[PDB]
Amino acid sequence: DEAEASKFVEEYDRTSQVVWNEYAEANWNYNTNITTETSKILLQKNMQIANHTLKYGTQARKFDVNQLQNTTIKRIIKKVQDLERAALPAQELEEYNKILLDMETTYSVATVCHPNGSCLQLEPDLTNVMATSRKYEDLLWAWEGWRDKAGRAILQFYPKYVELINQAARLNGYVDAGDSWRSMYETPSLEQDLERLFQELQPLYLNLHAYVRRALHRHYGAQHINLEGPIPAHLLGNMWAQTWSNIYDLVVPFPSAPSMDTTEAMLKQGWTPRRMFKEADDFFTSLGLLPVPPEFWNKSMLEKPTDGREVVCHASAWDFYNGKDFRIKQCTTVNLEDLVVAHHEMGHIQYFMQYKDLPVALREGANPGFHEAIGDVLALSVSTPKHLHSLNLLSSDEHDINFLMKMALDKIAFIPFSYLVDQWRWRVFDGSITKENYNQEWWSLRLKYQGLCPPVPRTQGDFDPGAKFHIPSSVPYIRYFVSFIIQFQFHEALCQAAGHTGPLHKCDIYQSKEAGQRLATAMKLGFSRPWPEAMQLITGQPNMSASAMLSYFKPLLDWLRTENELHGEKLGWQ
Ligand SMILES: *[C@@H]1O[C@H](CO)[C@@H](O[C@@H]2O[C@H](CO)[C@@H](O[C@@H]3O[C@H](CO)[C@@H](O)[C@H](O)[C@@H]3O)[C@H](O)[C@H]2NC(C)=O)[C@H](O)[C@H]1NC(C)=O
Ligand SMILES: *[C@@H]1O[C@H](CO)[C@@H](O)[C@H](O)[C@H]1NC(C)=O
Ligand SMILES: C=C(C[SeH])C(=O)N1CCC[C@H]1C(=O)O
Ligand SMILES: [Cl-]
Ligand SMILES: [Cl-]
Ligand SMILES: [Zn+2]
Repeated sequence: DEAEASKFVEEYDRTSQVVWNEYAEANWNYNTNITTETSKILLQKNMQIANHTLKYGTQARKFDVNQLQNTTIKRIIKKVQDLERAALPAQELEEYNKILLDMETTYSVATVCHPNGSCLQLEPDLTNVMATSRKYEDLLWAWEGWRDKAGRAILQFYPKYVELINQAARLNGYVDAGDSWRSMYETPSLEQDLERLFQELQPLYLNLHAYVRRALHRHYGAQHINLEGPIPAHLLGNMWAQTWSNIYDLVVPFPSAPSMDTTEAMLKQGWTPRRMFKEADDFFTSLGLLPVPPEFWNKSMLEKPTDGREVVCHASAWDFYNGKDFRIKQCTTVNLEDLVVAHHEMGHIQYFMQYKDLPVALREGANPGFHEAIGDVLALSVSTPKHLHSLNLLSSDEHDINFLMKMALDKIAFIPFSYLVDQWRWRVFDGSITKENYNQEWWSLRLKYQGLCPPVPRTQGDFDPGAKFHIPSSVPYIRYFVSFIIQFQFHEALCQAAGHTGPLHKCDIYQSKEAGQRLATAMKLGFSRPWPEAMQLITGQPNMSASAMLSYFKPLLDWLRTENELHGEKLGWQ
């Protein structure tokens, strides 16, 4: 009966703690030291963790969730009925694990070598190149090189990963893996919800896109930039053209109101990775949110190790399910871009900390977008000129439009990219897209949503999606599209809670205890209630809505329209 359901839930949570704890360490030992031994150990703890998942998932399914009074118990047991990969037969489960690990190693150890010299790693050698070069051919070298090395080598692994994860999903009662992922939002209208949100941010993006294309035309020359066509994917200052802030100089609305070189200022002033995470820590405490435990500074990996040992460089935050041990792993570089990433990751840690008293089953984000948005909200305030000037990294209507542009190159530009990744991935999981149409359909979406074309035509053998961490790493990506919309909603709520008046882009919530209180009450819920309840606690209303973001950039939209009009731009790509 009911009494048996809660004994079960209590038994699940305590054994899950221990086992999830042993898994995370082994996972961490591999991530921060990629070698054969750590892999072998990670592969072994995988069987263990699966042995545990099966035992408890099998039991959970013997419960009729319908007969259960307590909703909290209802929801845990229902979640425990999802075995994930552990639904797989033992041989396929061991193959599946091997595939993932092989895909992750492949991605993380890949290099792009000059004919007779330097071999370059994605972080930060290729990343730096993408950000800083303005020579069409060097950009192309790195763009194509990364795709030829990480992309192509992921291709051999992907169709079978796809086969196995779909089988896992069908074995857990889903139609395919994407359906399973989407299910994490508990929102049957998810797809239409996101599509409507995407349509709302269009005038803003089409206008950004056209303005940026006009500037690229001006720097790279008419022969390379068609003013009525897609932008070559390699000129946006970022390996994936996902954020465009690194070409700010080429696009600056008013060079007449020049801005400081932040990276100069950071390096010159003895900024360090440690100091960047310490300032993020300080920002969270200014709000009366939790500080990171001493142990965090002992255990984290906040910069690229010097050992000559391979690591997964891509930033991640780690909950050890201890209530005590929390870590970040980042190959942090000293620039403004990674300052923002350090806040993003610190929002993860803060979320682990707020909900650490919940049962581990419910130790997760209200939805995955919420988990991604926390740190970004604070970073919206960090990124203000008034906050940046106080960090000694910066020094007036002109400056205001420059700021919004800077922010727009980061935030608006990512909207179609974050929409596209899982539009392609869902259509792969459900069979619309086969290993023969992988790359072509990836670029039909790059064109449709982002207005990009590949600068080099793609050939059979290319698997460009394999060149983005999340594909080989099998981490869903819609979470980030949801993150970008909602964080603006959170920022607007927190700003009004903090008493601030007038144009929303001028808000800085540093030290606002009222804002900290809203986020905290929301984060403590973990995954115990459906997300609209947290949405409500923060914003006073239950929906996702693009309105705050439209409102944040409204002055920029006006300026972009005027400006694209007078140059006679033709928005979009025919
Ligand atoms: C269904 O079962 C759950 C889980 O056993 C019940 O939720 C739990 O309810 C207790 C008592 O309301 C909560 O404790 C409270 O929270 C804090 C910290 O523990 C404390 O300071 C308060 O004074 C109070 O004791 C507990 O947090 C809560 N647990 C969870 C995971 O939500 C729930 O009440 C049951 N529902 C019904 C309708 O009986
Ligand atoms: C890398 O792995 C080896 C052997 O598996 C281990 O002894 C060593 O501690 C690891 N290196 C670092 C820096 O942790
Ligand atoms: C910060 C992370 C690691 Se959780 C990340 O991967 N981000 C942050 C936003 C989307 C994105 C990306 O790399 O593309
Ligand atoms: Cl690409
Ligand atoms: Cl997600
Ligand atoms: Zn994140």
